[PDB]
Amino acid sequence: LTHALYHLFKDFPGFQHHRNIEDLVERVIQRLESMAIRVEVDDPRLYQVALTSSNQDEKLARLVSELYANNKGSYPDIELKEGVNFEDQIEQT
Amino acid sequence: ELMRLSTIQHKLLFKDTALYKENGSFHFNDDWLNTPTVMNLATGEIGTPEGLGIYDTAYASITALKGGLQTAKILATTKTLILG
Amino acid sequence: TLLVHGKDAQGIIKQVLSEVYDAVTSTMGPNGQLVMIKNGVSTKTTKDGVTVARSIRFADEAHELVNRVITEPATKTDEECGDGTTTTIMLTHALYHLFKDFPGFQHHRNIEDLVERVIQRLESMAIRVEVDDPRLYQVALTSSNQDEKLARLVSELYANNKGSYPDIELKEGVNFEDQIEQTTGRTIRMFYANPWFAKGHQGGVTELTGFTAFVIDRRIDKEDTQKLIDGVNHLVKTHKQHLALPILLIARSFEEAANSTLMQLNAAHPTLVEDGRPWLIPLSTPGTSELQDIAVMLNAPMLSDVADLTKLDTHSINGQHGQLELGGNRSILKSTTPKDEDRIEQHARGIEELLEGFSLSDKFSVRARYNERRIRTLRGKLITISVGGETYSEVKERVDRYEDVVKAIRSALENGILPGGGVSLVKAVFGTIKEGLEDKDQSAEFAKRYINSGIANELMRLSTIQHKLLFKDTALYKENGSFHFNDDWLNTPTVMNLATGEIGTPEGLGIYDTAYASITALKGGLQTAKILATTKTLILG
Amino acid sequence: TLLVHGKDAQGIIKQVLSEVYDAVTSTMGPNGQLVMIKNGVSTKTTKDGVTVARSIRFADEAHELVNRVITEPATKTDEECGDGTTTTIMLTHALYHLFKDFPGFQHHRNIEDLVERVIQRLESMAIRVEVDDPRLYQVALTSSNQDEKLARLVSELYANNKGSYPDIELKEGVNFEDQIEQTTGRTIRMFYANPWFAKGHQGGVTELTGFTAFVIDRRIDKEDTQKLIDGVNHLVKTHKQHLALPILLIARSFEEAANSTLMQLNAAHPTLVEDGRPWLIPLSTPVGGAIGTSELQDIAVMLNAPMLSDVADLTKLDTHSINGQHGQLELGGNRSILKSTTPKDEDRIEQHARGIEELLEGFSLSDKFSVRARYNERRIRTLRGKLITISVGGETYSEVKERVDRYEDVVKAIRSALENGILPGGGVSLVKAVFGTIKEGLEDKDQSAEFAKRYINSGIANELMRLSTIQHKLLFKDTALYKENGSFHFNDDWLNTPTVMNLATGEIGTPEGLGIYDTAYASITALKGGLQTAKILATTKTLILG
Amino acid sequence: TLLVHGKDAQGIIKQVLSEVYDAVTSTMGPNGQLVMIKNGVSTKTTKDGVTVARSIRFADEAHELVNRVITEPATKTDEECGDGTTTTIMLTHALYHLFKDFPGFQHHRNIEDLVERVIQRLESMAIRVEVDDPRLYQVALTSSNQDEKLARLVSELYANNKGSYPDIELKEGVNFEDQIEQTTGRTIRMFYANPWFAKGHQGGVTELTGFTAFVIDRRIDKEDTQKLIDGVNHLVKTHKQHLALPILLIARSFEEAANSTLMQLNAAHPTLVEDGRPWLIPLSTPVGGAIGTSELQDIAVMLNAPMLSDVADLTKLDTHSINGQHGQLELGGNRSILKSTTPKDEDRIEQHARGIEELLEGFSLSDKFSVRARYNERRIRTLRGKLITISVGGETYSEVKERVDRYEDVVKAIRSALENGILPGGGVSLVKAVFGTIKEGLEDKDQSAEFAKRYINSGIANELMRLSTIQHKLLFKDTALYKENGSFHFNDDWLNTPTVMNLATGEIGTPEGLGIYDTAYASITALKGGLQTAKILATTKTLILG
Repeated sequence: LTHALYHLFKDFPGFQHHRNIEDLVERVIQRLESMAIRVEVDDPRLYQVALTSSNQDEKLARLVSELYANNKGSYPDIELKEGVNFEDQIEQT
Repeated sequence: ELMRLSTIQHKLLFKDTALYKENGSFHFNDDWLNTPTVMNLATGEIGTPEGLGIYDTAYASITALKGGLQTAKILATTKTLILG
Repeated sequence: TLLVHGKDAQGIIKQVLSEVYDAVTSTMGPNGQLVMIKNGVSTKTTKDGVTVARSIRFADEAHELVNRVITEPATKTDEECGDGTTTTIMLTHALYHLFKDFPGFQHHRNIEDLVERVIQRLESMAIRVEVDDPRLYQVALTSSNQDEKLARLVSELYANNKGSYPDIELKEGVNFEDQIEQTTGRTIRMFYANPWFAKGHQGGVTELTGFTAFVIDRRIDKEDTQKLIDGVNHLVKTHKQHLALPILLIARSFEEAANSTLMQLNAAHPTLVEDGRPWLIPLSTPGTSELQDIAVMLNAPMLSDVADLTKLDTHSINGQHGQLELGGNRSILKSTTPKDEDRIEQHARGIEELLEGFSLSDKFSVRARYNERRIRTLRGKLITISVGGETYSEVKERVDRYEDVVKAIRSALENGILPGGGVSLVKAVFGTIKEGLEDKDQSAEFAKRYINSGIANELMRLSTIQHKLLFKDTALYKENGSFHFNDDWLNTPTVMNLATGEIGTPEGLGIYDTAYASITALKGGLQTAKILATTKTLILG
Repeated sequence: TLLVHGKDAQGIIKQVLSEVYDAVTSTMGPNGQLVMIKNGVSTKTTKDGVTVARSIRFADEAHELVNRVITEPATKTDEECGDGTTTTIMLTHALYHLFKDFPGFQHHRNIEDLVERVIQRLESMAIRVEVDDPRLYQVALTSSNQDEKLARLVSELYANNKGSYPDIELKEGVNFEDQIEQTTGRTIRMFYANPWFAKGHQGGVTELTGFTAFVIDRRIDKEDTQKLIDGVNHLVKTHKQHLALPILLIARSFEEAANSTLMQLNAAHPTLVEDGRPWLIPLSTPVGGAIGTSELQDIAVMLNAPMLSDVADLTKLDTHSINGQHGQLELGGNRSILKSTTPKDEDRIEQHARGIEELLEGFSLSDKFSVRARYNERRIRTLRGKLITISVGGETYSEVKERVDRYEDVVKAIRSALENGILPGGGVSLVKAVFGTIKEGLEDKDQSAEFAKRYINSGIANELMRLSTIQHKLLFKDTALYKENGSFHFNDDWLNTPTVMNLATGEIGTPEGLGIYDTAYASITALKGGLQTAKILATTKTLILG
Repeated sequence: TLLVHGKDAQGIIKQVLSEVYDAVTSTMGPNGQLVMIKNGVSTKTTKDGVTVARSIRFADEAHELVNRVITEPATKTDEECGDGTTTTIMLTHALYHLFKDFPGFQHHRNIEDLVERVIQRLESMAIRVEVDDPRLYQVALTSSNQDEKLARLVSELYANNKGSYPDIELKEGVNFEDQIEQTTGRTIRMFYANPWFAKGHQGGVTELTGFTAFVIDRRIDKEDTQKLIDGVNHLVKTHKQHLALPILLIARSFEEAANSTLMQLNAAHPTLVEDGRPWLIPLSTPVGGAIGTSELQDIAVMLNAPMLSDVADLTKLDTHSINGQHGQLELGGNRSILKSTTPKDEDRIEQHARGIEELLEGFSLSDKFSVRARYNERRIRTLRGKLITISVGGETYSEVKERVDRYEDVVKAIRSALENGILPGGGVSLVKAVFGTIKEGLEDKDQSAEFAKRYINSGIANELMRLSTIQHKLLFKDTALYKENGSFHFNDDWLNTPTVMNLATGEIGTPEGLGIYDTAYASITALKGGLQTAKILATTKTLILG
């Protein structure tokens, strides 16, 4: 965006144009801040983000999403350790 | 000119694919704002980001525009470099 | 020799087009700079767009090869109209950047199509000015470099002669004041084949009060020498009773082999010689239908072959008793009887009826304009102005300034008038965008091709270029960084008279351009831009 | 001078071929670029493959030496057909890389034999179009650079004259509109043996209104000098009463020994000379062979001349054999032109034309596509052909002469279309030929054992399939065929129903459906000539500059 | 420093890959050239692919930057297996040219999937050789550079010990002849957690004649520090009577937080210290996963140690659970070695070994070739393996150490032959795998539609066939296979009965007939690693030197 907006300033030179650019871009920023979806803990959209980030893992995206969803009221801090078994083991405290 | 700049990211992501296939370059309209068009690179399908599942973090995209604006303005308005 | 291919050829093209642009554009406006051209051991200092363009040279063969494509089509080929050379180079540069900005064959077929629709609007927007209309003075004032005396005189010459279009010639006079010579006579394109056939046998001005003309079509050489001997002796022997001397043999071209034969044929019959005057004169013309006009004026029959002179009769042969003035440069008719003027006017109406039944696009073509040139020859008066001044150099410069005024006013009445100051192109672009977008039938297609692409918006920015160069560094571009057009400005445009120093409408102030010049600039600018954009290879061998 | 041997010669050859390839191929396609050629103190800007190829020069002698081998055979020698120069240079480049990839004399003899079988498939695949068939319009439209007016007019001229094949000449007109002049006149392949026998004694265009022709078969040299003296003086003395001057001695060839004898024979009888015109004219015809014998028989029938085997047969003649015509003939250094033909003569010509037609009616279907049938059709067309002179017009001088050239391209295209044939355009006919030849050899179980070892297992067959694609690629890259993936690939199904793109309209379909065609002779000769030049370049190891 | 972007980056990568290819490939074949390497003030002259690869250097930083990506993955990281470095560079160069020839992300995702299916065929094709099978001699003969004496001796050592897999060490001898020392002793995968716990407190080789081992499963860190203090002090106080020092705490991993605690616990009881030897030693094993759990069970059975899940289980113990051995053990930083095993202990080990064997007896034929069965076999071999020390001799000093290396190559080859597998050598197995995969996909009528579109019609399938030939070409060029024509070409029949040449003898036959074999693990890993490095090089566009 730096590269993009740098060309916009060189394309409309002079101080009078600059104050117009800066004001319009500022109003765009106020739209993105309004368009933003502040997602809640219970909301099932987290699964879609989890499914994308885990390289299409059906098992992992379900478990981590449930860990957040079940604890409705407290934001869980997660630590990871190299286990021993084939299966995973969870220790909630 | 500002409308042309917003396209830059969508261009770099989905150039050399089946969105820019019918003509020389893909162009947005009034209808595409209600139901956007992308491409899932893993699967190979065309749809809406809401449908397919492509999302970004809001704070990252917002701060990119704010920080991009300030650094752009400085570079545009600099006329002197002191190396001493 | 070397062969240039790829990014390098497109690199050369861009550089040459840039340098030509800068040199030619700086000439325009109130801060119009001056160009200093070397010729031999002298110095010519001017601000004439054409003269600058004609004289730009480059050292490199590659650079010069390109230079002959951007200047020379509007420089060497453009001999009939000098004006609109600055404008063509200007639009070429503009439209070149438009083609580079939207690459690929699919965009190009869209650009070429929209620009073609803009051309159709300008051809419609043209105001067909009348002879009596006072607007001609405003056009005369602008073209004469703000001359109050000259613009008044030339405007009056056309205004006073309401009904006939005056042909104006210029000669270098002797006095300080100007002298006008008005004559009610027609000018013909025929002239002597050889100086021997004139009065005094040395290319003089032969005046006649009777003749019998014959118009041949073919170019005459050594092959037609026998056909002339058979032809001439047939009329002199058989049809001498109904024959007024001299016999005028009008044709396309007379070669020296044929001219020498016709000299001896004059000597063959010495009885018909009156006061030195030869009774047979060959006459050449520099376009088949121009000889048809020549035939109608002098009651002459049209003949395809030279051998057709034998098979003739009293019905075909018609000897006139008017008044003609033959010349080495041109021939001049004077005395035309009411019987002859009926034949000329009827023939003129026949050409006019052909122009009435053509399309609007073909009215601005070479076909229609040549047919109008036919009419004006068939119905025109001759005026000879002898231009004067204080020195020798001041006279010949004033001669050129008169010639620019004549060329401007002729083309003003002929072709049309459009609002000057880079306004007619802005109105045409903004008009065509709005028309296509507002028309709900094709609005779906129009938006996809031009509007959503950004072609429509980029084309609006181009039309502004001329208005910018004319009125930058002035009180229009004072309020903000740059002046921007709106919806309201199309109805009532805004310019500045540089002579006075006032703001108003081109209609109010009086700034106009010739329509044919501005239209040809856009047509020729589009073609040359497209070629330059699409060239990838230069061959120097 | 210098002598280049080894890896450097092959180094230069590769570079020059590369540069010429790039310049000439960039001309092709919808994104067809433009070449800006310098000539004197002017600039010619064009996209014509032949004009680009003719004008490429190099500074180094070694580079220029090679340049005359790749361009000049399809440039300087190719005078009859202008089209198929971009095709030849393209195929040369492709096949050169095929010879380099499979080196050694054993592979080379296998490449040459497979390409030879592809050539045999193209000649089989050729569609012989008829005069009435509307496909000619599509050929006319493509060759005219998408002209709606010109393609309609020229296609009508051939279609309206159903029975006679029109010969079209072009002249620079005067008006804005075009003007057509139709004349019932024939073109003959006879021409002057020596310039002396013409009007003005310097190879001029002699016009005649009466003659007495005699057709000899033999090639005439120093051995027949005595037979001519006995022959000519027999007719001039005995049979002068029933003889219209001049006497035309039509033959195969007149050598300079015989021509000098007949010059003196004209001087022997000065009484029969009228206005400079020699009363005896020898006339040669470029034919050769016993196929070529029957063209003189056509010449004999047109002018009511007797067919004579020997020169000594001129002595034994009579009023029944000798027939002096009183029509109109125009002799020329390039060709002779007949004009005035009486109704009595046209009965003899049409009867002789029917005799050739009846021979074609009683042959097999396979032999109708042969050289024998097509030559016999060329005989008919000469015997029933009309002269048309079109005077092309326009707005300026330059627009006229450019339109003249655009007319000439359309005439050349339609002539060769009816003459030779039609193939599906868009680089499709070569793909169908290769993919056909490989499938035929592999499927044929008799020679499948040998065919697999030579072509299939080697990878020659597979590499040859990739080369046929080259033309189709250059035309339809950067368009909606190459959109779904990185590159378009042909399959088994596409051979039955091919896929192209009409660049004017913007639609996808079959060449048969849309209407894109090429002349068969151009595409066939390009493959033949491209193969030969490729072989030479690949096999050159030495350059001598002295 | 400089930044390289665009066509220059791909320009450098192409050049460095070319030079490394030329330098390493020239080593292979009967006309196998020799490389002369400078080291200090001496000269090493060799035809060893790995040693050539490790030693190639460049002057420019950009060049050396690229050079570390092509060599170093199969050079510095590959410490366990030296063989298959020439092969990996070879395939990298081949597969790089494939990725350049079919550019674009859609083609690339297809190439990667096809090569993946070739890999699956090679893993299926592998012949699992048995100990008694005479084929091992052919493998030994090829790996020893045609040594008749050595290949006989090493093959006999494995063949005579039918039941136990011998571990072989090598030492520089004194005599001209070799001397063999056979010992009934086991090698264990346990080693020191910290160097402090060894003899001399600096990671020495501690020899013992009595111990009491305890096997823990968990990975030990700062969390288990309290559990160790409670555990160790419980046994030292309560169960001291039936305890032979030292106490060995075998586990998965000991972190530095736990090691420092156990150092202080040794200092807590100074009465139990004998001649410097610490009475408590933590011992780690590199396993991981639930497959890896059962290796500690083998460790437990060998030393009569109880299996413990938690560290806190050390408290709840008794005379029935605690068992102190009085054998002989040799602890080490690399590995531990058992020696003295009483007849009572060998009964327990053999009974446990039979339990693993019985599990393998009751599985399907397909699962016998899996990772599960082969790991369970690796368990048995550790539980029943004997130590052999060969002292290699010769005429000089240099001839001995060279013969030591030649022995080590033969041992590595025979170990991996029995372990992983055997494939037909001479670049035959790759050609069989590719031609197999294409034929299987094309012949299978279900997916034939998709398979033809992606691979066959594209020309990927055919281009991949040409690559597999590369190894066979380098080996048997300039010989009587490539004699009849310019180049040898494979067919359908040659897949059933392949054709090579024995370079020692000079005869033509099948690899099965003549006796040319390769280790399966080396050939598979070369294809896997060659594909990954090839992809990276083809898709790199930028070099940062700062």
